[PDB]
Amino acid sequence: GIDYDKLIVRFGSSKIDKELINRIERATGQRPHHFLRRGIFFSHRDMNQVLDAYENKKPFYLYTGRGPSSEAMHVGHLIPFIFTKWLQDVFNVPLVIQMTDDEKYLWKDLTLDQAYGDAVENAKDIIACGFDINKTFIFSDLDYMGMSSGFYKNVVKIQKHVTFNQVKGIFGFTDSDCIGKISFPAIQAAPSFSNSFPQIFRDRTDIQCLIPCAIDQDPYFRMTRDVAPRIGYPKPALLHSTFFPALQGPNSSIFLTDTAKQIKTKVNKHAFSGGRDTIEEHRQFGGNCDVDVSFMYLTFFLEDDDKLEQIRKDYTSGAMLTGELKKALIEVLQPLIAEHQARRKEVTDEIVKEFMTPRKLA
Amino acid sequence: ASLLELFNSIATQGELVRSLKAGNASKDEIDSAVKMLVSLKMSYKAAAGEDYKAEDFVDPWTVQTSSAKGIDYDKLIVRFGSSKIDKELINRIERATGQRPHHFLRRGIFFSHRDMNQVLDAYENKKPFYLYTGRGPSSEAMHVGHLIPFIFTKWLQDVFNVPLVIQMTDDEKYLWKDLTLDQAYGDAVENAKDIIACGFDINKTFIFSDLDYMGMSSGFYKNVVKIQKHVTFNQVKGIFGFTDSDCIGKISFPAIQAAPSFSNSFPQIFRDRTDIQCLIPCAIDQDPYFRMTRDVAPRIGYPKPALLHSTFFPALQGAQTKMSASDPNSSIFLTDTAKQIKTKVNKHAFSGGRDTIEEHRQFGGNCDVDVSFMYLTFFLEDDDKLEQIRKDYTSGAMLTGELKKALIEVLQPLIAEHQARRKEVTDEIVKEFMTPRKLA
Ligand SMILES: Nc1ncnc2c1ncn2[C@@H]1O[C@H](COP(=O)(O)OC(=O)[C@@H](N)Cc2c[nH]c3ccccc23)[C@@H](O)[C@H]1O
Repeated sequence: GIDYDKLIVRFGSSKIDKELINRIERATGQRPHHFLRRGIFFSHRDMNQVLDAYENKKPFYLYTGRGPSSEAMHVGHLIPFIFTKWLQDVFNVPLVIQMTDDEKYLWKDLTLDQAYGDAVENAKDIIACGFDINKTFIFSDLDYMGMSSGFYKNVVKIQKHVTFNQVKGIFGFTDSDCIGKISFPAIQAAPSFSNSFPQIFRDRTDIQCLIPCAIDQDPYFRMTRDVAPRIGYPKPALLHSTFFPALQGPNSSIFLTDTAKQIKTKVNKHAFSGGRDTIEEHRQFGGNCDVDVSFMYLTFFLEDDDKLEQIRKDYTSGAMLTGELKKALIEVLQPLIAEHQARRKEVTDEIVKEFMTPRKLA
Repeated sequence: ASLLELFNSIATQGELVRSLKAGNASKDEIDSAVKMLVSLKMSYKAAAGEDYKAEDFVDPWTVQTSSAKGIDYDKLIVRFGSSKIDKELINRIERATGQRPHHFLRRGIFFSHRDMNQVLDAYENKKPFYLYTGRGPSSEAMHVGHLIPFIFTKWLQDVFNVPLVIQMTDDEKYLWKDLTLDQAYGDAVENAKDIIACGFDINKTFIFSDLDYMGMSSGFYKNVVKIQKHVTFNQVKGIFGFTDSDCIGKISFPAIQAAPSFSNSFPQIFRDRTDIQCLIPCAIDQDPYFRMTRDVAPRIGYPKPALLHSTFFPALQGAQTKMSASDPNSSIFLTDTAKQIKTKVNKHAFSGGRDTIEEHRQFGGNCDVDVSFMYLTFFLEDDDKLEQIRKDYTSGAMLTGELKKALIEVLQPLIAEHQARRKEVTDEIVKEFMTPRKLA
């Protein structure tokens, strides 16, 4: 499939090797998450710096976000949230999650209230991922900007040190775009600096930030990292993941709303197959796990490394047929999604409100 | 002697350093100018005993014309597409306030407007309206020219008895100049004292700094974002002359100056109401921001702000440019002493009189290019006396020195009284003016 080792060279990032993974295990005392064991999160920037601080009792915080969608969230979207939740638990650090409602308002046909409405709704799905309410701040840009003595100030600092020419290349803007889009990159970068959240870190500016993201986003975070020293702040560290495969690449992906029945259908009739044409060729040459979306999905959601390896072998040999594989996946997805919907149902307005209230995170 | 020559050079270099600090010069440029000032003063301390004792272009940053008579304001009205203030509008304001039209209105200083009749309609129908004006902070760089908008705004507040919001654009200063946020905010708080000293009613006036208020308002940023969606980069390149090499902060700044035009940007003052009419007093060089704001308003469901535009108080050197702290010897500062005011008028105010007293007696003076006379039209409140001075100077009966002496007698008390009032502005009063809260 995709040659991720080349993307590392292309972007200039660092490969997450076994020694780093072992160091993470020693620092936390926890077994490394399966995304690390399987190369899902394979690249980074300054992770050793983060561990240097952590090992010396100098904590950091996590930062991630989400563009509020009209309840159009699929299993692929779970990846960074699942990893961020794991990072939060094993390092036991605070986390800030930005809901870019102002971004959606600027890019989509929505009123400011509708954009905000989508953000609060999406927040429920994020809360359903299990983040600890005592250490997690989920904020709406539209709301938080007007109730922070540090966020806007950081936005302006960034705005002063980034030119249109710079963002034009990185984000592909043209002078036909509204000024709101042009300066937005500063708002997405501001959360990377601790003094943007006074209610959490007060006036401290030395608390390193760690951002889990997709490798193809490295160019975007490069802007934030380059501006950091220019404004006297530490650069945020990054952890890069691979690309979540499209079902093939309403039926282009499996949504967190889909029912058990819908999940079955999606996998059996739409999930791309890496097996052979006829059962004759398959029992001989076997199936290819590098392109079979059904198996790739398993590498992300099946936690048992042993069962996953067994399924791989039998699918590559021919002993196991595509239909058998797709059923193994369905047995993994149905409960995964069912449990998410169940937890989402428990998210009360009182809960979402608390998560969204700027407050100290003991 | 040569010792005098040294003294003058230090004064000149000092005036230069002051203008640089007031303009957009970088810290390095300023530092280099200072090193010379310092070096030039060290040489004086030696060669002496003591140390040393002391076509028309109009946009938000520049006012330029080659005409000694200044900007052609009627033409500017056509170019900007605004409306001339006629006798009937003035008479209507008089009937609505029961007050004599301010002399700025009577003499065509505030000569242009946008929707003033909409404002009067609302007022006469018992509907509320609020005033909004602003200032780009700069440590004691405020000159007499700055009094035009502020004196008039205070007059409007008095005769209409309406609330007022004054924006101190410290973020604008931070984006365009070389300074820290604390410095920028500091200048906002200082200039605020100059403003308050104009006499604004503390029960109806809210003065806010962008840097500080943006982070404590449930409505300001939301309006900024709404505005930002309806203005393209191309549009601001055409209106303000921005380029692709400008920082993104400068490019979106226009939305910040537009936001105060909408009442719900101030929830602590007007709650959630979005129908409060807004009137914006300013010199016409600020119109670009609001012509843009007016086109955006209906797209986001708000009323268009009305405007009242004033002409420019000219630079001492002549009406070719406006008075500006950025230009050497161009301004008469609110911090100047009586002696300084006197010296600036006599030594720098461009004269429309003849070269010789003989020629002056024979041909008289030209009030259309004489800076001292122009200044009188702004501050000499007595119309008949203004007219008498005009006739006498024009006939040659009055000499330039007499004309300048009359102006000096007007400017000294004007500024001295301001300083007297600024001296009474305590840190508690400034903090109260800048505290968001309901306005009586
Ligand atoms: N020579 C002159 N003669 C007469 N009036 C003059 C002269 N020079 C300046 N002005 C007027 O003074 C006010 C403040 O000037 P600023 O350049 O600080 O102004 C600025 O830098 C703006 N970004 C601040 C601002 C924000 N919101 C506003 C709303 C209305 C007016 C101004 C603002 C203005 O009314 C300006 O027109």
